Amino acid sequence: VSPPPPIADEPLTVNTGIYLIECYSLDDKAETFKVNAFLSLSWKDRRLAFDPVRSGVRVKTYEPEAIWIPEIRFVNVENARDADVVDISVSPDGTVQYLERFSARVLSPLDFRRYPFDSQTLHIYLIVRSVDTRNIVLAVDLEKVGKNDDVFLTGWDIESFTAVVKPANFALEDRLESKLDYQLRISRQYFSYIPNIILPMLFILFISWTAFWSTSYEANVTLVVSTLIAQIAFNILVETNLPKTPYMTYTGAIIFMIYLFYFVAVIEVTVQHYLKVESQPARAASITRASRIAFPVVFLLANIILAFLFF
Amino acid sequence: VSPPPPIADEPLTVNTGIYLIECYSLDDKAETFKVNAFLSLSWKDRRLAFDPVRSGVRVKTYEPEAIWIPEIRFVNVENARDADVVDISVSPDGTVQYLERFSARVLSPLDFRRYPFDSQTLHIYLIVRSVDTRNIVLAVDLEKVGKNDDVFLTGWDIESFTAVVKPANFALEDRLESKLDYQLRISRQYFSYIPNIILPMLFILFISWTAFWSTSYEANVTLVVSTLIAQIAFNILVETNLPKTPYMTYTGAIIFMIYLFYFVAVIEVTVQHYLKVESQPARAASITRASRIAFPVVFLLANIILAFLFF
Amino acid sequence: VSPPPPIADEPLTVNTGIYLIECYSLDDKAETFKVNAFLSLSWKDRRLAFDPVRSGVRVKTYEPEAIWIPEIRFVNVENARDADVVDISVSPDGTVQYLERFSARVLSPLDFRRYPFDSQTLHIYLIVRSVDTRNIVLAVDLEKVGKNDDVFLTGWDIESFTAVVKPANFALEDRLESKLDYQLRISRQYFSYIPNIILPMLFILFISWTAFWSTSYEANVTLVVSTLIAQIAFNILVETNLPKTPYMTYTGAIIFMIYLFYFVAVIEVTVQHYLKVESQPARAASITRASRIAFPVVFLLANIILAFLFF
Amino acid sequence: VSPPPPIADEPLTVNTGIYLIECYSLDDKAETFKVNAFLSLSWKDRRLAFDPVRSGVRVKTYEPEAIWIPEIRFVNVENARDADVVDISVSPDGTVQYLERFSARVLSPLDFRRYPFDSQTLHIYLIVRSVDTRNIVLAVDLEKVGKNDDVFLTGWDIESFTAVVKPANFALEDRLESKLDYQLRISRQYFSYIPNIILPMLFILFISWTAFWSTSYEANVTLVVSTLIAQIAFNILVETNLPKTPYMTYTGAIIFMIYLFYFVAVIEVTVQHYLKVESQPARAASITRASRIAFPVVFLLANIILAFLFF
Amino acid sequence: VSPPPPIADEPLTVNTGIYLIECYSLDDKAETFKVNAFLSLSWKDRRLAFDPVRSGVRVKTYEPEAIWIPEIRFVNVENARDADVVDISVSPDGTVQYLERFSARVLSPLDFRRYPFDSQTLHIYLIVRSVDTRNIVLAVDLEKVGKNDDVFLTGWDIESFTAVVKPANFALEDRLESKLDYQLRISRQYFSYIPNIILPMLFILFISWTAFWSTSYEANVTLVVSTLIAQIAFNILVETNLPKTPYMTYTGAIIFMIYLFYFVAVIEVTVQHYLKVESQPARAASITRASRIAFPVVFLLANIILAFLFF
Ligand SMILES: CC(C)c1cccc(C(C)C)c1O
Ligand SMILES: CC(C)c1cccc(C(C)C)c1O
Ligand SMILES: CC(C)c1cccc(C(C)C)c1O
Ligand SMILES: CC(C)c1cccc(C(C)C)c1O
Ligand SMILES: [Cl-]
Ligand SMILES: [Cl-]
Ligand SMILES: [Cl-]
Ligand SMILES: [Cl-]
Ligand SMILES: [Cl-]
Ligand SMILES: [Cl-]
Ligand SMILES: [Cl-]
Ligand code: NA
Ligand code: NA
Ligand code: NA
Ligand code: NA
Ligand code: NA
Ligand code: NA
Repeated sequence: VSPPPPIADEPLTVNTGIYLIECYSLDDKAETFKVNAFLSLSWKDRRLAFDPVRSGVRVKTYEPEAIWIPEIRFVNVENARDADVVDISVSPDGTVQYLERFSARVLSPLDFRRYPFDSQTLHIYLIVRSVDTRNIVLAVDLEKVGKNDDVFLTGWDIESFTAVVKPANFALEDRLESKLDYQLRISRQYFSYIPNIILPMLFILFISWTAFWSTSYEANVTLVVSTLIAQIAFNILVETNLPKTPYMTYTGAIIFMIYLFYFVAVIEVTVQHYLKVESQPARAASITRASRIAFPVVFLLANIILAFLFF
Repeated sequence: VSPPPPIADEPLTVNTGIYLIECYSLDDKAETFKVNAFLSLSWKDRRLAFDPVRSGVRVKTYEPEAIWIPEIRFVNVENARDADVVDISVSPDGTVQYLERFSARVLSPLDFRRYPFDSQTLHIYLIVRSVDTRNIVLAVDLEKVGKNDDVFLTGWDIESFTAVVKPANFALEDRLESKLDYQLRISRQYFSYIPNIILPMLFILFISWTAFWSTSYEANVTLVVSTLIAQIAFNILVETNLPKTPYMTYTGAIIFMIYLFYFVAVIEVTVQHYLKVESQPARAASITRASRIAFPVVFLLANIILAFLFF
Repeated sequence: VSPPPPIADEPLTVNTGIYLIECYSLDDKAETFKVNAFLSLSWKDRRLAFDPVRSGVRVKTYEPEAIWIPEIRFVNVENARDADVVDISVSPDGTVQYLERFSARVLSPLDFRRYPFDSQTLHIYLIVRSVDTRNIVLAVDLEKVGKNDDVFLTGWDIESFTAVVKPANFALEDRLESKLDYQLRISRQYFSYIPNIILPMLFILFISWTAFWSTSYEANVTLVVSTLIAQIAFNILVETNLPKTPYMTYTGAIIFMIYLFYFVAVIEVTVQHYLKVESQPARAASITRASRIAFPVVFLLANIILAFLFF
Repeated sequence: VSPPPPIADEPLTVNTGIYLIECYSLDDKAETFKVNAFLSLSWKDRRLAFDPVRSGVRVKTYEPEAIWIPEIRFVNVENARDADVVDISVSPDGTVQYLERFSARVLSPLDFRRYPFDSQTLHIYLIVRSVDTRNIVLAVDLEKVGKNDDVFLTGWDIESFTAVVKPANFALEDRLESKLDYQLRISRQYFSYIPNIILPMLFILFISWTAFWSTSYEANVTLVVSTLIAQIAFNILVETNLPKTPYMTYTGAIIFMIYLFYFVAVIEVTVQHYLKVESQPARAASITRASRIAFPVVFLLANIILAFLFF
Repeated sequence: VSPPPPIADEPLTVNTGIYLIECYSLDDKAETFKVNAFLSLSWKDRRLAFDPVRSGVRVKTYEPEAIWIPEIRFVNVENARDADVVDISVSPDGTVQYLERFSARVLSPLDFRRYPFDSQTLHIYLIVRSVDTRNIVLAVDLEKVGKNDDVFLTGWDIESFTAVVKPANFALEDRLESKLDYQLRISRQYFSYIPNIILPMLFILFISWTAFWSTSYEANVTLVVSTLIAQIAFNILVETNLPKTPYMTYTGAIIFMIYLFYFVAVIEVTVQHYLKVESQPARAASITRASRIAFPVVFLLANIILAFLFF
């Protein structure tokens, strides 16, 4: 089978539509997501025209192998989609209505700068390559673009699923390509981060600050070094769920800042002890008393500055 | 092959049934489970009718390709099910009895609010899309819905496997869809959580409380900070088996509460030491003596309040 | 093709045999194992009979598609087996001899009560379904049941591979089903558990007991709390290799018992220190001297009691 | 179908091209990467020649099965590529233009000597085996070698994608084999390693150095041994993302050097305490004061020496 | 198609050869490895003979379906191999030359007794089952056995790839089977184990030994118990890469021995402190001074004894 012949010199228009049934497995580290959807296609093939009076039926059903079907592929997939043709229906004028249900692992890059208070635009790029006989162009049938109400992406809020109606038509290896951008806007459910990571980090940080009400070096060393070990466990825990970015993320900046605070508290603890040994407890007492206010105040201001830069 | 033609303008009823052979791999983090079952379908095709006295046979066997079979799919599957047709049998009136065995990975959301004392209703949604010729509707043959006695879901108790007999009939992309809800009611086997997680957590908490019978700051700091590190290990261990929820879970609340108790015990330990250094051991002794009763009493009351709110 | 017709009203006997080539991946947490074996089938089809004299051949070879073959399935598989037909041979009387080589992931539940000094009976359930035309029944050809001498299941000893010769005949979805039970008896290689888990746990427990020869609270607190952290690491290590059971396991009981012993040693350490501070070292010295004998004696007796209850 | 017959005794030239659509999953431990690309092939088949005047067409389209296509494979793949033929086009002189889209998991060894500041040359080896009738040889059509602008390999910078235009011809089992080398030059995005691993390691090392301003053996032991435990966590964290190399890596050298520094600081801490006990604090004070300068100076010089040897 | 008929009563000889293209994923815990190779087969089929003068051709090419091909399988594979026929060529006398490229996951047991200074012999077992018409026997064409120069197994040195030329001919389920053993000799690149595991273990052990130059029980307890925790981290790290063996490994013996040394050092530390409290520092001083020599000497001798027993 060859493609439909043109009436004039016009390109063949393939109307497309994606209807999302399921969204699952948004892997942050891998920058992938899995999708289960309907792919709807429509184009005119005059060669397929029929008289319903003679044929006995008002719509004709076909098997994919029986007729010409445009080779539509996804740009940003790991492997080619797993597809099952649901229906192929030809109307008397030769208007073909193709419908398949597919599943695919989509590659879509993420912006982690504001993580975990971040939002993403996931893309599904539909493409068609023009044949040597006639040029093929993609179009969006908005009445056939949507998502199921139930569609839940664990840990995310689905804002919208829309398509950029104008295809990107460009040459690639001496032939025309027609590319459509289907965009799924999502925002992270930051809730869990607060009681599970943020608040535990603060509690252990405040525990380390009790060293500012102690003159016992051995106890102070235990407090600061032990809380530092607990903090490292949280840093590893957090970083394992993120990919290695060539930029600073909000979480990353906070983690880095906390290390500085632990480092400076060791300096304070060390300085205070050195003075007490040098028989200067009056000078050490001045530093500690200052540390009691300075550490929370600088912690609060540094965080305001960070939140300002990132948001 | 085309669908059976109607006698009048009635829709074509497909009687369904799912008989569970196996249930395995209930992944809490992924909110998925695997199933191995029988799918039974039944509908009337008058074109397939015959006379038993003339044919000599009471039942006719067919190959799937030989006759029309309705395209039945699962809504909440990762990939389309792996299926093997077991038998196709036609009765003299043209009643078709189809049976396949399939395996599938089902996406079903879980409510972790009461975890590990939660119960769940897992769903298997059966769907059929109507054809241009006639509308297809789903039905439940209760005599063909069930599960094998051996069916064991590791760490769960299977309460019941039933179907909501009334299908959800709705339009989707200008065609009728008929959806059936199969519900598998399960309850978590909480036994293991008690000796493996709950009791260890209490033991380490009680060890931290021995600091209320000590005047040794260095020792107290060691007790509270070391037990805190052991608690963190349990918290990480527990939370790794759960997904990130946009709500508080029972376990989450408990873990948060324990952090507060560790934080308050550091305050007590710090306050007591500050007073002893300020040459006020009488005041410190009053606080410690109070702490010995206050901490267990507030721990017990806070837990009663929590259990009340969640159950 | 239809099934062989009966001479009288007798059922169709399918003689079966499984010959194990490989056993691998016994996943305890998943309660699964992989198997690579030969499945041998044999039945009489009178339609396939011939005279060896006029044919010139003593045997005829066929392609699966050419003749009727019984649809034999495994009950307890994840997905349907991956099979390759090795040979199909017909004798003059029409006795068919079928042979395939298959690989499959088998679901078989395990009893962890005596872990890691446990033994298991793994099952492979063979099943055939009857047809309207006739009743199909399974049988065991003992001369065709076995295993390769090389068959090694990593961490297990293979005791025996036998079949329960009488099939279980029952109705399922208004048709008779013939089920055969192939049982593989295995016993765990407990060797490694002794130097890698059991002995390390004892060594760290004995290190905690050196606190009974010390009056130094700070040192005692360090000993008991640090060894407790090492034990927790071993507990996590062990429990990660086991599924969550609704019953107590031997290992679980031991782990629980060790927690009690650590808890009681903290009480002793705390009590002893409280008395020394209260200017009662004579009373503390009596308790500590008693603890030196009491702890090992109660540890040994509790273990004898546990081993008695489980074995 | 047989291969095109030679005009004289010349080998058959197959012009190749690879156009990268996607690059993902560069696994360092596994030394693999996944690729989604276009494979373009071109060769002359005189048997397929035609007159454009008589036929009325300027280009003929064929199905893969209809004509002879060279068996082109990849040398360094896990499994054979997943390929879908996009188009086959013949020009009047019989010049065939084949295009497929494939996905493949490529095995390419990496040099970890300068990690995490390393660069790699990933290879895709294309191969063809000569047939009994004629010798096949590969060529590069540079106009058909490229990559999509969007092509992003998470954590890497893509420098260039080129092909070594002269094939590596050789005999394998008495047949000519023409092999092409497609090279993808990449360089690691080392940014994240600085705040996430390098700077934390320095901070904990500097914390251990505060022991040079303390006379308290107990506190010194705590400082050095606790920071050592934090460093081992980072060492394990780092080494888990790398395979076991038969050579020293930059990172591994640094990790080893840090262990020596921790070891030497324990010697200092031990020596200082031994002298204070031997009533020689003046001698100990000399060593500590020296250590305060010696440790940072030797640390800085050793690092310059290391960076010099590796870069 | 049926097998070639014999001239007399001789068995049909199938000459085999395996040429390794790639070796990857040697999983120690799973005792598996992946292979990508050429499988070459050769046998005589007199029915396929022709005259090279009359036919004008020296060689005839065939499609697998066109002629009889022996069913050759691998014994020790997970699933049946993924194969692609490269070429089938017949010479005038009817000598068939078959070549396929395959990929497979091979199950081959490993001896961990000398780990990580161990060597292995990996096996690939080729098998053929005799047909009822005649017996099939395997042979090795040494000119077609080999490996690619590039073949790299990460962390291993490939010593040799040879075949045991005499097949093992035996009866299995009332038919003859011919089995060939292809052996791949490999040795572990033990380099990395020295700086990454062995030397860190020694450094932390030597740190624990500084307790023999200290009279401070609290500090000693901290040194020995903290270094013990670091050792446990390395033990877990090591043993996670190994399967559970029914024998002692070199590594396992060393790890066990180190536990004893830590246990004995706790006894020393405890004894020394007990004496100092009992006002016997002179006796304690004698024990530590002895320990300073005894511990390194016994450590060195025990290791020589161990290395002797294992190598
Ligand atoms: C998640 C699970 C292992 C767990 C953690 C913490 C507390 C509890 C109960 C008390 C809710 C619990 O069972
Ligand atoms: C998991 C396994 C290695 C284990 C842990 C703890 C105790 C035992 C026996 C003695 C029950 C044991 O073998
Ligand atoms: C691999 C990586 C995370 C890393 C670890 C340790 C040291 C270095 C530098 C100093 C070379 C490093 O970048
Ligand atoms: C796991 C392996 C690399 C290893 C660990 C511990 C000890 C050794 C030697 C000394 C036997 C060792 O080779
Ligand atoms: Cl696709
Ligand atoms: Cl489905
Ligand atoms: Cl099966
Ligand atoms: Cl390939
Ligand atoms: Cl050559
Ligand atoms: Cl050649
Ligand atoms: Cl195979
Ligand atoms: Na088509
Ligand atoms: Na301490
Ligand atoms: Na059909
Ligand atoms: Na059949
Ligand atoms: Na072809
Ligand atoms: Na064949």
